Amino acid sequence: GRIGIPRERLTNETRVAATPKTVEQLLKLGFTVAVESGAGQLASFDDKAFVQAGAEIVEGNSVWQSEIILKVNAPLDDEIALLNPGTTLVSFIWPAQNPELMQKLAERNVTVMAMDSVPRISRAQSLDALSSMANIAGYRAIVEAAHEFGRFFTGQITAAGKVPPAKVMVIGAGVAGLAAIGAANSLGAIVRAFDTRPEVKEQVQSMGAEFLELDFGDGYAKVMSDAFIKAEMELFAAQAKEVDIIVTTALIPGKPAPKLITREMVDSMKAGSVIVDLAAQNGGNCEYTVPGEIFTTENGVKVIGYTDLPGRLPTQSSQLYGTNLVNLLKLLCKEKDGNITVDFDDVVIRGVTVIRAGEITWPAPPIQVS
Amino acid sequence: HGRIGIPRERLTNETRVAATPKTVEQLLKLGFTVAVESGAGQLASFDDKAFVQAGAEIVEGNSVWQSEIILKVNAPLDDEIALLNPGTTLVSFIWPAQNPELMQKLAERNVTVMAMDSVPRISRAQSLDALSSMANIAGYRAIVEAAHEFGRFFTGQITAAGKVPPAKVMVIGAGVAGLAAIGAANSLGAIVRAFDTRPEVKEQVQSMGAEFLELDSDAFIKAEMELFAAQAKEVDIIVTTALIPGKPAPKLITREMVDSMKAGSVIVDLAAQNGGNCEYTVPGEIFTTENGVKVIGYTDLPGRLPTQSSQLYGTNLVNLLKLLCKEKDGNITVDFDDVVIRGVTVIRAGEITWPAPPIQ
Ligand SMILES: NC(=O)c1ccc[n+]([C@@H]2O[C@H](COP(=O)([O-])OP(=O)(O)OC[C@H]3O[C@@H](n4cnc5c(N)ncnc54)[C@H](O)[C@@H]3O)[C@@H](O)[C@H]2O)c1
Repeated sequence: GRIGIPRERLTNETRVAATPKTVEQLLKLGFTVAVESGAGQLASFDDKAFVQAGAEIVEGNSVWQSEIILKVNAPLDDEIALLNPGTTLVSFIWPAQNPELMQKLAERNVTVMAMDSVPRISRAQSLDALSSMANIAGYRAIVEAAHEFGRFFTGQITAAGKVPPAKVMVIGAGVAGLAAIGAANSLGAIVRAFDTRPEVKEQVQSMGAEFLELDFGDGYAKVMSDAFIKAEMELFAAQAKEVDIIVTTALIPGKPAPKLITREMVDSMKAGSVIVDLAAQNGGNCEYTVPGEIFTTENGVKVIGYTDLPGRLPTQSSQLYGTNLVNLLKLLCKEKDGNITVDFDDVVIRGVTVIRAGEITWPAPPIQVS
Repeated sequence: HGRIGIPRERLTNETRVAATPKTVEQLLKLGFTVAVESGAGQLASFDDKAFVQAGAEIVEGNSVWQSEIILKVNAPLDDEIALLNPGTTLVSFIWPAQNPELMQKLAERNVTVMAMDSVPRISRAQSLDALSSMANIAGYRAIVEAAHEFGRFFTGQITAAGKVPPAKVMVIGAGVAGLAAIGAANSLGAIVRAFDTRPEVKEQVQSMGAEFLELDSDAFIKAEMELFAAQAKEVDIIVTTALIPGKPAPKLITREMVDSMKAGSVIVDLAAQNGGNCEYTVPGEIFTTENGVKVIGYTDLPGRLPTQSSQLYGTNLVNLLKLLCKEKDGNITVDFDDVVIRGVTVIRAGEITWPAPPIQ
């Protein structure tokens, strides 16, 4: 039962699928581990920290000669040839958005587990890589906003005068948004949050933020109605005028991101304001967003549209993601003997297994339990 | 007469301005008018528009120099000194001890110069003390830079994928900048430790929830180095601020201490402009050690928080002018019986009045 951890080859990727701490965990599961030399370097894990944990260091493509491969990103074209039949690959895959990739992997006679396809159910939280990464992205967004902001986040009284706190608006109070709210509140900002779902109001309020209400037959139809989208954009246009920081997190995989902050709203903001657009990978929630870059408007607003926020917390992201993969493996390897049993009676194994022994098993059916 | 000019700064990479729209409002309340050179506030995020809304006039050329008072951040350059008209009062950083030539050229202009670096450090002068204002910004920004460069959470957190511990931060020197760094680090949720040679700061440090570290001349030096060497193995972030007793910065953190730290640690060295407290520091840069520690040696931390630095510095200048202008009629009066004014006045109508007589 050999687990191989390759170096991530997607350009600019700093994360690794295992850390020294998760390797000790994979050994308790009955596996051995080979890590490719240099794989943890950008996440601050050198070869000898892996050796200290109990892994073997290997060079070249020797790492691909293992029963299981743990990666962050999907194998590139030139890495797919290196998968041997009967190998089990665990990575992000995003099957719905990549039929070309799913074809290439199936002709390799491998089993594939997509970390993006973990069922969003309670018992799967400890394996939920999308949530791990979003929590990191939301914290990091505020670090990125503080770095570009030219004023204090924190209110204080100095001998040279009383400094007000920064005002922060967070749009979307899913996982990334809540993490941004938490970080901004920790820095002493006045934080406001909008989310279309009213159920999240007590979460937001407990983390110290104001839940923004709109002016203004089922819920779905209301949030899609012209009236709601008008009230929502007016809310944002008005907040834009008085806040210093906006974090946007409205992202659904595979769909272009809704433009909730227009050129005109950003144009009305105080100079030196910052917008961190966490939907930049799908085009961004802000019309000024240039994915991969910081764009500064003519009125002096910095629109941050980096799409690799977890990769800018690479040590943390590798540790949490790696822990997600460990927790998946605990499920796969119940008796702790280095043997993967891919059991489709377990709903989470079923949800994540998108290829099995050459046969595409994605998509999983709706979960329905007796 | 009663006109204050706010020039655009000329020093390479200077992002600050000596007034904001807010301080402009206050300067008009003291009976002055205000001319701001176009673009002066741009890098600090103060548009010409905001100055005009505050009641300033925007001027183009050396027009700004045709004012009775000039407020700047940095000392005037040669080609600037020649535009100063006799009887003008210049207020800026000057650093007379390091710049005897500049002092002479300003004197020949028959001007009055108040050096914001020469504010006496007595309590009633704190509202004018530009050095504290900037040290406070630098301590905050140091932590902002550390969090930006650091690859782990500062903030302790319980997640579904594990309980993450908080970063451990050691601050060396708990003066104005170290205290600001302590505060910023606390705000981010870190475990903070601090050392100062002055035991009187102990109670301030402890009241911020930080650990004041204790020891175990030259016996003092080595026990201090020994504490730092032990802490360097346990902590993730070091912010180091020990600077200007009247001297190059003491090397408190050696190459061997940095080589000992966990990979991905950050050192922010705020004493970099005097050669730094850290042996790996490269002034004006980040240097990454072979073992993965980022040693931040920026010497312009205040310029990296330009809006805040301009606002506090500019308020410092308003507070100096409230001293010099008690009647609020746009009129400077220099009173040498007031030791704060005696200290800050380095030239008075063409005569060099620095150094001021000794004080306590
Ligand atoms: N009157 C007031 O209320 C007031 C307020 C602020 C500052 N000040 C004055 O201005 C002066 C300088 O300001 P500052 O307090 O920021 O100090 P500073 O910038 O000159 O130095 C930073 C701190 O590091 C310390 N230090 C020196 N060598 C050290 C070593 N080897 N290890 C650890 N720490 C070391 C100092 O004790 C100092 O506290 C002080 O002397 C103070 O009296 C006065």
